[PDB]
Amino acid sequence: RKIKVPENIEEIAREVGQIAKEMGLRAYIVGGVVRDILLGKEVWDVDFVVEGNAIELAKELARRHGVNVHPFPEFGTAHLKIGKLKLEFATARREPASLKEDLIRRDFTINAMAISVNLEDYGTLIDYFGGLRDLKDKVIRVLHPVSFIEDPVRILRALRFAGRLNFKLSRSTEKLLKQAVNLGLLKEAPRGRLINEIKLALREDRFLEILELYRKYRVLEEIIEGFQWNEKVLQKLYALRKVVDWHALEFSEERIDYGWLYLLILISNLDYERGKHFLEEMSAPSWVRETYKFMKFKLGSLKEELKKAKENYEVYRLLKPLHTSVLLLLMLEEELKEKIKLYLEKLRKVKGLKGKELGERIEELKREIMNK
Repeated sequence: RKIKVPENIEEIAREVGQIAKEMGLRAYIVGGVVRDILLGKEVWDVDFVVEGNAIELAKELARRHGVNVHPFPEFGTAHLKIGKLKLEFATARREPASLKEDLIRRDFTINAMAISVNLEDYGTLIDYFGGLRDLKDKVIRVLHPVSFIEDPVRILRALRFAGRLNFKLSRSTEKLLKQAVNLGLLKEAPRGRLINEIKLALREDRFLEILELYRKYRVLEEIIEGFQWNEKVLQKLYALRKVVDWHALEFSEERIDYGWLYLLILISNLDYERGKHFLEEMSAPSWVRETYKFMKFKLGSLKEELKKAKENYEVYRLLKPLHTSVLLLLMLEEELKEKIKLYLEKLRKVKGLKGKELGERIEELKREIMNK
């Protein structure tokens, strides 16, 4: 089968094939980028695999376009940018290696396809492992049965792609995933790589769906010491999605990385020290780490103070110093939700004295307006 290369990639794809021929090599667009092209997505980050010296191919392309190139000899890879296109060139490897050997070592069939950019078969979809069929059938399938033993981080990755795409695990892939979890393989996997994969998941639009898969396959219990699911936490996550969707819609210029809020709710029953340590392990942003500390130490008192607040100005005074994240967390409390909405939609928009005495009188005049 053949596809047309997307118009924004076509000129470079053609040129890469031409240069490859000049060098006696072959080149291919590979992997997640091919998946995303098949899913009809606009792609600006293009990954190539070269059967041969990828760095020398990249350096020649870069020379012709007058751009900087970043070589990595120990990995046989190079990176460069041409206009809006970010390009990676990698030498085929079996970890000389064939394209097929380079593809069969990847995680799932839908991520293991290639597009030839070579002169004689330009645009050919190279699909050795049933990737197009698994797209059709909406299936996440490993390339070989020992895949999760070989790299248990793929357990988490499988669930990220399943949740992102609303795909199911293949029947055997599901058995393999459950068996790897049960055997303890996830618990023993390289910590840093597991953490990196959770960081990727929390960026996903469908993070909540991914978390439901995490729950189904009992993965977080293997990773976060002392973590347990319960119905309260689960229901809070669904309540949070409604709040986040509302905030993103109504205040588009004030969006934050909402995925971290789900994480904060997830770990909200951990002891503070372990939660703090986990967020540091995750390299969480300052606002996330501060919101977590606030959640544990101060939010209880604040919820009560906000409840007791009778006039709008008091609500305003209590909410004014808070990061957006704490406001959205407060909206999970049904009795507080409308006070937060009022602050966000109305109260915060209210607009020879010197120094603070000037500020005091301004705050007095504000108080009169807000309470009306």
